[PDB]
Amino acid sequence: WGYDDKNGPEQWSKLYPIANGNNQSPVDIKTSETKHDTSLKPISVSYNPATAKEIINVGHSFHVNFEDNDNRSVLKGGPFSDSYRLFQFHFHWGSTNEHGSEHTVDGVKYSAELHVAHWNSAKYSSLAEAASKADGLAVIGVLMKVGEANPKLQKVLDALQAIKTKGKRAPFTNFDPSTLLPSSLDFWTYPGSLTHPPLYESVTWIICKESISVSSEQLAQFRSLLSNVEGDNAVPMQHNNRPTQPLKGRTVRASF
Ligand SMILES: NC(N)=NC1=[SH]CC(CSCC/C(N)=N/S(N)(=O)=O)=N1
Ligand SMILES: [Zn+2]
Repeated sequence: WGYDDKNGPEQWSKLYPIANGNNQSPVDIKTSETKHDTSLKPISVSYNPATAKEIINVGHSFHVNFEDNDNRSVLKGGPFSDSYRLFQFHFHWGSTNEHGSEHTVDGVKYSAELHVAHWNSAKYSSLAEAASKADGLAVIGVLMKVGEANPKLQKVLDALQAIKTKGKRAPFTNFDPSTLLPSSLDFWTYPGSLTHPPLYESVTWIICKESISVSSEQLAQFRSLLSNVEGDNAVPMQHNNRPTQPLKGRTVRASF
C-alpha cells in the first residue's frame, strides 16, 4: 500500500475492507454540527523528554518513536478515564501548500497535520494489544497552517538529513513533543481510526481548535525525504494525506 495512483487511499479497501467502515478517519469537522459536551475535562499532557528514542524513515512518512515501558509520558483528561501512554509522533503533508492536512474544518484544508499517538496502558499491556481495541489508541491531531517558520520544528527538521531514504533510522533523544502543541488545547473529539493501513477503528481523536504554523520551506523539507532505499533512483515523498471519510452518523463533540 502507499499513496500512489495504484496503491493509494481509493485502492486500500481491496486489501483492507475496513476502509469503508463506519468509524474511518480523517473527517471534515462541520462546526455548526458539533455538540458542545460539558463533561469533557481539559486535555492534560505530561511528557518526559528522556522517553524520546529514534527517528525512522518508513518509506511513506517518518516517525519519531518514544520508549513506552512505563508512564513517564502520558495523556490524561479530555474524554478519557484511563491514562494513555505516548508512543510516537509523525506528520502528514500534501503535494503543494494548498492541501496536506488529513482532517478539514468546515471544508478548509490545511498544509500539514501533526499526530501525537498514545496507547491505553490502563487497560492493555502493549501497543500491539491496544492497537486493534475500540478504546486502545488516543491521537492528538494539530492542523498546520502555512505561514511563518515554526522554530519548535527545528530539532525534527535538522534530524531528517540522517534518514533520507527508506529504512534509515537514527537516535533522537531528549525531546518533549508537548512543545509542538498550540497554546490552547481546546479540542474536538470523535471515535475513529488509524488513517492508513491497517485502518483499525481503535482511535479516539483529539483535534485541536488552534492551528500551529509551518513555512513553505519547512514543508519542502518533508517533501524532500525519499521513499526509495539508498542507491535506487530518488522518489520524493510528495504527499501522505488520506481524503476525509463519511461520518456515518458519528457525532463530533466540542470541549469549547
Ligand atoms: N499492528 C500492530 N501491532 N501495531 C500497530 S498497527 C498500527 C499502529 C500504529 S502506528 C501509527 C500509524 C498510523 N496510521 N496512525 S494515525 N496516522 O495517527 O492514524 N500500531
Ligand atoms: Zn497520522
